[PDB]
Amino acid sequence: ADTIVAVELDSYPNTDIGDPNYPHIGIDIKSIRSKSTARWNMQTGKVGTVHISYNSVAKRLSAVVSYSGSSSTTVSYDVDLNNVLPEWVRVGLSATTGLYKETNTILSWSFTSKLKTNSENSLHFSFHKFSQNPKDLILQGDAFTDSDGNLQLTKVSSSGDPQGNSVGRALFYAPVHIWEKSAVVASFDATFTFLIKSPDREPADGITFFIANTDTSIPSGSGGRLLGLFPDAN
Amino acid sequence: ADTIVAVELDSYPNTDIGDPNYPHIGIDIKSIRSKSTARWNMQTGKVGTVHISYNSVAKRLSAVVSYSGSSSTTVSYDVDLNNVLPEWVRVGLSATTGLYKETNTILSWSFTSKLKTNSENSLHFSFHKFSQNPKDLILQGDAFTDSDGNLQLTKVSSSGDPQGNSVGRALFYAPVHIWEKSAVVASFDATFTFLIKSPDREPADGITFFIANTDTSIPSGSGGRLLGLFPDAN
Ligand SMILES: OC[C@H]1O[C@H](Oc2c[nH]c3ccc(Br)c(Cl)c23)[C@@H](O)[C@@H](O)[C@@H]1O
Ligand SMILES: OC[C@H]1O[C@H](Oc2c[nH]c3ccc(Br)c(Cl)c23)[C@@H](O)[C@@H](O)[C@@H]1O
Ligand SMILES: [Ca+2]
Ligand SMILES: [Ca+2]
Ligand SMILES: [Mn+2]
Ligand SMILES: [Mn+2]
Repeated sequence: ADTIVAVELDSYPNTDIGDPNYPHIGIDIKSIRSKSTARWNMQTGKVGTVHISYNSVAKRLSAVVSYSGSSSTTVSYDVDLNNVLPEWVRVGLSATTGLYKETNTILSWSFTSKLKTNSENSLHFSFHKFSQNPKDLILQGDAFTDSDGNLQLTKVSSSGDPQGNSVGRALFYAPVHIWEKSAVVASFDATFTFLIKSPDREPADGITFFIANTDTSIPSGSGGRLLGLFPDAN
Repeated sequence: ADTIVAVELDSYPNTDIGDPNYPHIGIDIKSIRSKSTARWNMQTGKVGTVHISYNSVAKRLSAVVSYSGSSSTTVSYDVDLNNVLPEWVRVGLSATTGLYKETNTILSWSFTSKLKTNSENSLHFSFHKFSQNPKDLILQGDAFTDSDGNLQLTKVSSSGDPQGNSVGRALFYAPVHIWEKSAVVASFDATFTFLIKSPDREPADGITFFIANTDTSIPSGSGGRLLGLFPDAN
């Protein structure tokens, strides 16, 4: 199986796999059962921004979600990611719909990763517009770029309606080196902005930012509640 | 008095104010009595690098010191810096000597600060060479730039010998805005490289990176063990 570290913006409460009974943000370490959650005050039709950071001295993964002029939600978890992840990884975003649905529109995505050895290596990307044929992104499943230059992670109809039972992802083309033998310290920071809309009072299922093995693929069975990240709910 | 947050590279153990009995790195929050220390494997005559980071969601200040090919030392402390510090600050480096002494040579210094509001603001500087008349630095006390483009925080003789009972600092000219009312998240990262040499088996006293009120000045009495940061040892 893949090795997965994610931050979930989870809009649909699946109590049976341990979601709290409200939309929330989560830190996912090699499971869909979030190590740490916080109440997400979901605003449909409103553009949101998520920021994520981590470094290897502090060993705390953190995320904050907000909407313009509105309050913020934060989530943190103490974890040494270089004991969890392999040295080389790819970074990406995922989303799903299920029985219920929502547009999973990414308007922009940026990412910075640094590696210092005791003897600096660096990668940075930002997309504020996605191109119609994004050579620097590996698009998986249902994911596509639209005419407005937005990245849609899940299916929508020509008229704009989201569809159910969809899974999509986008990975940055280049692998990222997150730890080394002579390494002193590593860190990363990521930002995206997103637009989720639904014709459902209980929109579903959510969006993640994730880091994984370089050859990561959409696992069979990973639909709806599993956010296109895990083959099961263990 | 000033409001002070620092990371100390402390070479001289003053047990009476709570130093451990070995060189160490420390997180100083509004006292010289470090909230968190770690054993510093001091290497005199060897160039070292220190990296420091923090963000306001994670609320963990961290630092790591190393020398080329040699092992690392890390220190961390959970602290919400925006409850400790004022909104506007200046950043700087300090050093001292006392009865014992050491060169306190800074070879390079860099700093990045970010502020995001829910509606990004940014500052970055790096010096890999300091100029002979550094208009972008506020030099305090004994601090000067030499002909090699290094920043010497404390007195040295023309022949290169460090002198005792010296205090010096360098602040970045521009104030930094670290928190706001509508702010979502703030972070900073700082790096310097340093060269400490001594004709003493017990070199003294150390170097800090620090953040403080914008009108910060060398406090009277702040010499030797107080690292040019605090008027007393409380
Ligand atoms: O999109 C929302 C959810 O729809 C599905 O689970 C269901 C939620 N309500 C239901 C009601 C009936 C049945 Br049948 C099913 Cl599987 C479900 C599944 O696809 C879940 O993974 C997903 O989280
Ligand atoms: O530079 C080392 C130290 O020298 C001084 O403290 C002393 C260390 N050894 C001593 C021995 C004698 C006397 Br007198 C004094 Cl004050 C001291 C003081 O200046 C200290 O602040 C400083 O840490
Ligand atoms: Ca869910
Ligand atoms: Ca000391
Ligand atoms: Mn969840
Ligand atoms: Mn100390």
